[PDB]
Amino acid sequence: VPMHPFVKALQEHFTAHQNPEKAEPMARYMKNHFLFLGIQTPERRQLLKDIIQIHTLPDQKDFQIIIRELWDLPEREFQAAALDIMQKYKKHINETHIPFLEELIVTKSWWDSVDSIVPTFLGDIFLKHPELISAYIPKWIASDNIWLQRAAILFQLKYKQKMDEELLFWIIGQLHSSKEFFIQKAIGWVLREYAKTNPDVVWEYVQNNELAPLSKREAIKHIKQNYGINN
DNA sequence: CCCGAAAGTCCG
DNA sequence: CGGACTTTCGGG
Repeated sequence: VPMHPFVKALQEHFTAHQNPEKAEPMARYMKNHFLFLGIQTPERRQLLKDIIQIHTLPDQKDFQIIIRELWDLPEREFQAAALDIMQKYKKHINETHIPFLEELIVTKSWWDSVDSIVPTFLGDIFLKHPELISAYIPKWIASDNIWLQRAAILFQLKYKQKMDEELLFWIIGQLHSSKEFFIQKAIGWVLREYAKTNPDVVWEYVQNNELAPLSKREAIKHIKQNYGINN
């Protein structure tokens, strides 16, 4: 069965505007894990907009199908476009889509896709259905997959006052010994971000609990100004 | 415009 | 390590 015509149209239109010269450093920026067409975000969004203006957005019944097909295409701009498109179907996404989102996190995985999926899409779902957190987070933490572990750390990134502190610190405690850069950095990020809401709690945490040096210094990047740096 | 963030390199 | 910088993107 052929590619969805929307996807085919997107693929034709992107490919006609490819830039091999830009593609090389863009691919190097992602450690050469992916082929790139060499289209940066402002143009990529306009090209998508063009295809929607002509073909209209596919019926929601094809939403997951479109995302999968784009996900399977080799160049990274198609996963970036897939995430743009998924945003346009946001009001159709609910708790039943968590396994679908899991699957996106663990395929073609890198910080660009996972960071675009987790604090927004998964974050919003677990905010509305916090009782579902325990059906997924422990599995993610225990998995061999560092991107699921990073998802467990970052899904609360934007929660601000809705942050479950006990949960956040429990998750960090489970992952604080990881030697993985993307885990240490995620821990640093989520603490740095939460410190913008509750600096005292983050400060007390990092001064009294083991963290990778990277995690700690990223966490207190800003709030160290408020407490000072002891001799 | 600005700032802060993911990364990234380069250097001691 | 960790700081200083390159850098694209999102969000005032």
